[PDB]
Amino acid sequence: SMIYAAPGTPGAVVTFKPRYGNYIGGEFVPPVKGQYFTNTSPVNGQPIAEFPRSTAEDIDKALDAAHAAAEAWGRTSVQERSNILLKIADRIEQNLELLAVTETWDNGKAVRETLNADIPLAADHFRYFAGCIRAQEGSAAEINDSTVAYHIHEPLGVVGQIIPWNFPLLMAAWKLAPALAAGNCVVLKPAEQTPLGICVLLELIGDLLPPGVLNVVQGFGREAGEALATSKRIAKIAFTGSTPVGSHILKCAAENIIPSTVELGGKSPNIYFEDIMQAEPAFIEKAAEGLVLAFFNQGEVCTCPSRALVQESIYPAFMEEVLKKVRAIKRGDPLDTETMVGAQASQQQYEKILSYLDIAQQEGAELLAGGSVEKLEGNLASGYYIQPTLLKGHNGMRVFQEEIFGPVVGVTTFKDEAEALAIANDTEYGLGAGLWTRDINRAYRMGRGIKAGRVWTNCYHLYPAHAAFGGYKKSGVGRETHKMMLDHYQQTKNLLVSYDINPLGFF
Amino acid sequence: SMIYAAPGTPGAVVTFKPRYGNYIGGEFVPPVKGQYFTNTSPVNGQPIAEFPRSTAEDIDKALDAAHAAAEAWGRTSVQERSNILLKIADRIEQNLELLAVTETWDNGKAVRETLNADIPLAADHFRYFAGCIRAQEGSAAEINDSTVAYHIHEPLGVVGQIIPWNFPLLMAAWKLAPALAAGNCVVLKPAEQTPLGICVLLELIGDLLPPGVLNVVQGFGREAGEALATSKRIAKIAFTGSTPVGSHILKCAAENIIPSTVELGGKSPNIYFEDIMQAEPAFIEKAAEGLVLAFFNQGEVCTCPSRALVQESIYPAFMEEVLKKVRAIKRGDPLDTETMVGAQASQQQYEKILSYLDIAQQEGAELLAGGSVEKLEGNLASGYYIQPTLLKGHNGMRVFQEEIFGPVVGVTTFKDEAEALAIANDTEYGLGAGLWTRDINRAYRMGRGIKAGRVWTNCYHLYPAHAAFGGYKKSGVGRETHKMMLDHYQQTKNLLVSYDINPLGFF
Ligand SMILES: NC(=O)c1ccc[n+]([C@@H]2O[C@H](COP(=O)([O-])OP(=O)(O)OC[C@H]3O[C@@H](n4cnc5c(N)ncnc54)[C@@H](O)[C@@H]3O)[C@H](O)[C@H]2O)c1
Ligand SMILES: NC(=O)c1ccc[n+]([C@@H]2O[C@H](COP(=O)([O-])OP(=O)(O)OC[C@H]3O[C@@H](n4cnc5c(N)ncnc54)[C@H](O)[C@@H]3O)[C@@H](O)[C@H]2O)c1
Ligand SMILES: [Mg+2]
Ligand SMILES: [Mg+2]
Repeated sequence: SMIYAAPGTPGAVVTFKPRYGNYIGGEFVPPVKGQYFTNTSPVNGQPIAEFPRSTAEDIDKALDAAHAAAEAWGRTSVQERSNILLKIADRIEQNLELLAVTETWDNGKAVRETLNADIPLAADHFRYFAGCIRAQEGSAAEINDSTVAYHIHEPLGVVGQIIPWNFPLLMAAWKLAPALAAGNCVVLKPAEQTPLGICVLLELIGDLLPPGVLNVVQGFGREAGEALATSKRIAKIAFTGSTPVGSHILKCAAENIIPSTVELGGKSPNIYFEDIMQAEPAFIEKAAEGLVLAFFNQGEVCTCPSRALVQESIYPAFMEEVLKKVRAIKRGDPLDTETMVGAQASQQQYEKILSYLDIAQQEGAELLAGGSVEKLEGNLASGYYIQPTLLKGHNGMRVFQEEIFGPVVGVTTFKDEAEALAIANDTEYGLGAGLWTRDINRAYRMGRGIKAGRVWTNCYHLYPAHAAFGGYKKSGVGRETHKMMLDHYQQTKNLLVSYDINPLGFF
Repeated sequence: SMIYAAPGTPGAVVTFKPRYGNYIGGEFVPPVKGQYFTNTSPVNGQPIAEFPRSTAEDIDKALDAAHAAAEAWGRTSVQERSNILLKIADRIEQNLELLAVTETWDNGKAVRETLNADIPLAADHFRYFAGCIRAQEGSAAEINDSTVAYHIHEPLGVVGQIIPWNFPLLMAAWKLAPALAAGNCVVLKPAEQTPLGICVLLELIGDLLPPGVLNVVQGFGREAGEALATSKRIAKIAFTGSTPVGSHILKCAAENIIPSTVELGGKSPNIYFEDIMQAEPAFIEKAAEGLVLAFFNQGEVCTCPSRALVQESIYPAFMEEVLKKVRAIKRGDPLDTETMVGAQASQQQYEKILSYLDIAQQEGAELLAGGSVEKLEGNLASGYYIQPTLLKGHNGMRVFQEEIFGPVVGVTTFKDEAEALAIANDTEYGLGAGLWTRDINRAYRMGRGIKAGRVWTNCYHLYPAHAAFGGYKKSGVGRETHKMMLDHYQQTKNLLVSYDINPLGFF
């Protein structure tokens, strides 16, 4: 149990620069038009540093470097690219605390999360894709005695990637590890709310990559992001974030006829069947933790289990176990490892959540816990903290239909399996679901029946590599965190070779 | 040598109905608002039959039937779906001549093409996907001792497919075989120029599929096609056709957040290196036939080798071999197996090609052969026939950059390999390429260097199943004619199962 000192104060593991540049062609550079913005910490509302408010000119300067690097990088051997990714993972792990404190400071989440989930998972994502590129094969098949089809994976070349602020470094790893393993150059546009972590990381790893292979351009969505998403000099666009912006991203890709992948959030149901109350006491506790895991990362998780569906025959008994855990949630300084729920990422997100709490009250949702701002001591008072909130309601309510992205769960009941499936699928989203039952047949039936990319069965919030992650329905298109992604970042070249010297007989 | 009688005349293998319906819910039905259009044969200009000028209401009635069938079809066993596709293939082969004559009549191409390529390839495509769905596996991987990731392929459900007129039945097979193999229901919108073949096919196979699994709605692109492309009741959209419509299709999918694949034509280069004239005489003949293969299907082929790139050191010698074959092309009745080039598909396409021959004259392209309409005898005088045309020019001309989609090849030269690659890649397209060289190293270097989905090496115009077909750059996104496409027609369900009963330690 320990408390990390705030950056720049005595004992801190890091002191940040007062100003950061874009990372282009192997070096930090200022924005072309010299404009900056100020990034603040959500821990205490206080400013951190200045970052470029880049424009189209910077995106094009980054695309120049990426395009000059792409040919030699795409032709770097699989072994060598793999080995570089293994060194990136090493550097992440050797700097685990530094990166975890940076991430907490910039984003607000509890440092026990960055120490145990974000940074280690980010390092492992690089080892995983370093390994999968070693294993990747195209194909060779004999169509007939003198005709052979070869399929060779090729880099797309230069790709654009736009990431959000809820897992700044993990999202970066999710995007960069496969794109780089596949031999592409990247222009990455981080979320303007969280520009710091990727800058610190680039200071740690930048020398491992040839100049121009990894380019990071800071700035606002409707400026730097839009120049990248509409650019005619990228071969592919990747995006994680809001549904309206994602749809716009897909429209930009449609105009240029380039492939696209997007992950757009969800309204994931956590489904609890009655037989869990006949299982072991540890399992009942695990199921209750699975509901309260909705408050992990302050609910700022695309697969946050924001609807709990509890079989009505066990609702009183099971909710007793749930509420014991909600009530024990320790609040405080996000840099205290004891703290279990940190700060929201921005004032805007803070305001969004408070609006939804009012909408919930107005439409008749009943508060079982929380419901208000969390007022914390000292310097934390200027930060953005909300109480873990549990609302009783029905699936027709707005707060059961729209993604809040705060520490808010709506709980409702169902009578039988058919109704649980109907409520679970009564959403436009389809990113994740949780499923709690010890009957193998129900586990399988519900697992197949839920229209979601991931169904966590008797667990929640596990995001290992080697498990494909992505949307059904409006939650998006494509998959991440699995070697199948390499195909989103590569093109298939079919050499169709004839070894027959004779004409076909047609002309 | 055989001459098929014109449909409806003595000796014909088929006589057509005067009016055809939409195929919805297992039966032929009239359009909701009773509007029809007349389909004419491009062989002789004479009308064939009436087909629905369907509206949004018909699209929604087909989606109703598709959605009522989707669940049971999706849960039908792999063996059973495979066996149905195998029966479809047998029915196609059992009616080979009937179907080949129908396709010539509706589309205009020479019956030797439908007899030897279209119909047999259509039959084999069903066998191929019947076989690939037997072999398909998802995955199971142990993440740790108590955590297993399962990935199960699931049908998308109801999908929309829009196909063009240059290979009416083969295009139908290319889209339908994988979609049905994957357990999806289909709403298919055939090209209004060629509605006939798919109707005859449905008469032969409709009883093999459950009602509502396969629905075919005829009509105009701007009406029936647009209703399908903008539908919020499809999980996926597939399209082959023009660049402007395909981009619009991608925008429609963007709005609805659904996966999409499109193939949008090309300007494919056929590259001839000097060493081929050091090869066997048969091989030189084969290469010369490979250039003249541009006139296969009247040049109405997305990968028509419409730019010929000849190394200048062999240009005189090799063009002598080419022109020998150009001069041998027999014209006449497309129902004569001796006819080597049939009719263009429509007046609009016929006129489009004639415009491009005119543009070619004005910009200085030199006629090496052809260049005018082909005036044919008797009833053919009312059909659409253009001479096989060979223009000498340079790659910057409009006729070297824009897709003509008629029997027209632009020939130009290059000095060395670097120049051949630059000219070959000097296009917005990237669907195919032809590559003729017997030096193993040059074949590999150019094969990798060309930005196109398929590089035919020492052959051209082979479209076997089990060789992936699809675009680089503006030629589209996705792949066809290969088992990897099944992923375009399925969702990945990740069951992430924990067998440990203990809480994680976070809440
Ligand atoms: N393999 C290919 O990509 C391919 C195929 C055929 C033709 N072409 C080229 O495409 C043109 C042929 O003319 P075309 O008008 O028939 O092409 P097209 O793409 O418009 O027609 C093919 C299909 O598009 C549909 N369609 C048209 N408008 C639509 C809309 N607004 N919404 C939904 N669907 C719509 C139907 O017309 C048809 O089934 C060019 O002349 C030719 O060079 C390319
Ligand atoms: N994991 C996720 O799916 C995820 C992540 C963040 C936010 N969200 C949800 O989105 C809501 C709004 O938060 P937000 O405004 O930060 O999301 P956002 O979609 O606006 O921003 C995410 C990223 O897109 C960029 N962007 C914004 N507009 C752009 C444009 N026109 N062109 C190109 N790029 C653009 C942003 O700069 C950022 O990098 C959240 O409350 C939450 O519901 C979801
Ligand atoms: Mg925004
Ligand atoms: Mg059109």
